[PDB]
Amino acid sequence: NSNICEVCNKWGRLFCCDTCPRSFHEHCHIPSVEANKNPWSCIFCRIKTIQERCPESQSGHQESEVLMRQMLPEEQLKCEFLLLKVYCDSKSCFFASEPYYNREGSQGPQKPMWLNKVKTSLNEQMYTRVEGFVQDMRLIFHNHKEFYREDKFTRLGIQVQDIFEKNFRNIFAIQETS
Ligand SMILES: [Zn+2]
Ligand SMILES: [Zn+2]
Ligand SMILES: [Zn+2]
Repeated sequence: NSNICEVCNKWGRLFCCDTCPRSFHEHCHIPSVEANKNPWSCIFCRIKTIQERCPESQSGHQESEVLMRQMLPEEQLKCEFLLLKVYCDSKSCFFASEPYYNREGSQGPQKPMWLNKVKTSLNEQMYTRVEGFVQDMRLIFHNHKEFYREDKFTRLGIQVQDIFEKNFRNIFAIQETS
């Protein structure tokens, strides 16, 4: 197994996957690494199993259909994996914790949003459809772009949204287009 967390790339108290060489801090894995379970399989491995059981699940889909799906166990898992892919980028630090807004010439968003809030919402089963999770994720970056205006810091929102969107299209097998 790797000697660093797959998510934050640091050493520490690491839990090792039994079916792949990845390792995780307890609360870096999503869901948080389960208490007992020998053997244990990481979210990467669980996702790969879904695909292997239903190869046709990789055929292209329309985003509108994906958003309307109810959050049954496989969709819950796919949104947890997509959230975890965003935390894997170091630039997620800017979006992780609760923001505050006091900048001359800007007003804060009407509905603030942040990664740890989406993480608790998933853990508490607060989303009934994929659309609810996706809308809160996109809201994080939209709030950032609107608040930072012409400051070059706006680019951090475009960068982390690009990671989200590429991973959304991969995980939910969105039909490729020009
Ligand atoms: Zn970690
Ligand atoms: Zn694994
Ligand atoms: Zn199948």
